[PDB]
Amino acid sequence: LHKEPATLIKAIDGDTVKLMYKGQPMTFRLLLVDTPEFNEKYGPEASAFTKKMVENAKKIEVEFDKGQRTDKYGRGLAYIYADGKMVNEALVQQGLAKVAYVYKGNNTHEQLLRKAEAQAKKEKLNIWS
Ligand SMILES: Cc1cn([C@H]2C[C@H](OP(=O)(O)O)[C@@H](COP(=O)(O)O)O2)c(=O)[nH]c1=O
Ligand SMILES: [Ca+2]
Repeated sequence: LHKEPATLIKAIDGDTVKLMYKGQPMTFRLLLVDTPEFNEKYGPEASAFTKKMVENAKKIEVEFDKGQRTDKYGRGLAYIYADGKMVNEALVQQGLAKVAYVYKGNNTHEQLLRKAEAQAKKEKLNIWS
């Protein structure tokens, strides 16, 4: 897998963000994770967490996996990095997302994310509290 550049257009919620990629606006859904909706418990905290992380980054990157790059709603499916740090992983470490939506062929960073989730659960952070 390889990282590619992108620029923030707008934060949307915990696990979706609008980015400019190859010069085009696109909504990105984070691979392998699930944040609560904004109207659900820990949803506002998830949206805040992602928003802060993407807005403060000097460098946003996109990393596609080996399978489909777009979901059925036209959202790109990627791992997103903020100054070298994976937002998908950071959310899970904080107990602000669960590992979810693990489909075959787009699951390269599954076991990395599971390990973060196990550490979040041990700490009884946020979603695990
Ligand atoms: C994360 C992800 C979600 N999706 C689809 C499955 C879910 O379908 P349904 O909408 O039919 O429930 C939906 C969950 O996304 P959200 O958690 O943003 O709603 O997005 C994919 O198809 N591939 C993925 O990798
Ligand atoms: Ca969600």
